[PDB]
Amino acid sequence: GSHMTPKDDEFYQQWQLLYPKLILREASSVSEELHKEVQEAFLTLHKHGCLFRDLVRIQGKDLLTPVSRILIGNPGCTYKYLNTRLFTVPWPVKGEAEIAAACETFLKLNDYLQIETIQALEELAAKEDEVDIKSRAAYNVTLLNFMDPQKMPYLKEEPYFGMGKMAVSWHHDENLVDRSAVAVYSYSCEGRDPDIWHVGFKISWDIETPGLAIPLHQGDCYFMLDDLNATHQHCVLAGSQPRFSSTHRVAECSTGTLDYILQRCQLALQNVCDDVDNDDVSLKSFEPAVLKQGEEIHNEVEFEWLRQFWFQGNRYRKCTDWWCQPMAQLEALWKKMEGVTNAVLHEVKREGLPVEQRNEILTAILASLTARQNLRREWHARCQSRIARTLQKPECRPYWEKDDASMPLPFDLTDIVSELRGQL
Ligand SMILES: Cc1n[nH]c(C)c1-c1cc(Cl)c(Nc2ccccc2C(=O)NO)c(Cl)c1
Ligand SMILES: O=C(O)CNC(=O)C(=O)O
Repeated sequence: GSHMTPKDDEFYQQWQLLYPKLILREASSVSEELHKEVQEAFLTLHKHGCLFRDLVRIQGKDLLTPVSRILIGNPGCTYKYLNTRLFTVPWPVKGEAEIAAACETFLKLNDYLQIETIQALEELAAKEDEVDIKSRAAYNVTLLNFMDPQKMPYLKEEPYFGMGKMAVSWHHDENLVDRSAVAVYSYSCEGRDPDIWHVGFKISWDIETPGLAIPLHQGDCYFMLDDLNATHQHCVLAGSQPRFSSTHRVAECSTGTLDYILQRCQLALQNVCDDVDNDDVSLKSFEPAVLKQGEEIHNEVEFEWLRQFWFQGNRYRKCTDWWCQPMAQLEALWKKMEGVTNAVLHEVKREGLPVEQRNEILTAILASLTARQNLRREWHARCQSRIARTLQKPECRPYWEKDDASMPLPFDLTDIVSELRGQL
């Protein structure tokens, strides 16, 4: 197993024949105006401490990420990677001061890279509607990254091609719009040179075709066009210096915007008599499908939104308070839904209800309350791991003790979920 750099004579033809949807636009092709601003914006965001390592999860194991990142993008948009939902620090489009300046820079960078990507995708088609090109370049977020490699005690070796040290292992960028492009601005402060940063590429499934290691110098950009991200894997090979990147994506956010999740809560609350907001929650229907939907939405807001947000110790507050009202509002909507689950439970215990209507209700809601119990343990335990204790550390929220009648239901549902089974 081997790899090719610009030192190898075969590099230039292997690029053209086995990695042609990869494009490089070097520092020289980007205006000096933009370089200074974009690099000052990285240094700005680093100074204020806006970039954090994430307490991610992979195959059961709780792991801290080598690199430090922040997500910037459209207001209300999220990007999920490695079971962790990141929330946009918003950039200004259609309606704390140094930080708003940096976000606007990365919007300016976003606009530039978009025109470069559309252009590059035109040229790819000429070789091989025009709305498809537009939507596959319509970047809604950028994930900024940072790693000082001298503050890692030992870096993993690249295992298939001898590319040396890896900052990020071989992967695909998850959760992107199908065939969408990715644009990356890179900024560093025998085989491949160990002191220089490279992006590595290989074909999926394949360690026989030699991989490419693309040297990245101060302000070089690369572009993964079309189905590249799916057919190929990439890695980041570490240099000796620290290095930033801004990686612009079209995040598949069909169930990942503030608007989308508010609307889902609005949908669950259609089954609640809504004259007044108090603890007397009563429901319009107990038709199985309506109750199932309500309980599924309760989980969605709790686990995809509330617990994902508060697991990040309010690292967002530091740079922006955009998500503060939204998340208070989502919690209150979730709290009402606790009221709903309580009201459904009340109804199944009613002397008066035919067992036949009771059993049809349980089959509607049990998978949802099952899944609420398991994920509550997973999230609670994940907030309590020895690694998490070491610290703005991860808050388990919402959480409440049994001796607390502000909440209609208990956090531990084992009593409750177990009782509903023995019947059915
Ligand atoms: C998936 C996906 N979608 N979008 C993105 C940004 C990713 C993504 C992000 C990261 Cl940060 C990592 N890396 C690691 C993560 C945890 C621990 C170690 C490493 C590492 O690789 N050290 O060896 C990989 Cl592999 C993928
Ligand atoms: O070059 C980069 O830093 C971008 N690549 C990645 O997979 C990443 O976002 O970590």
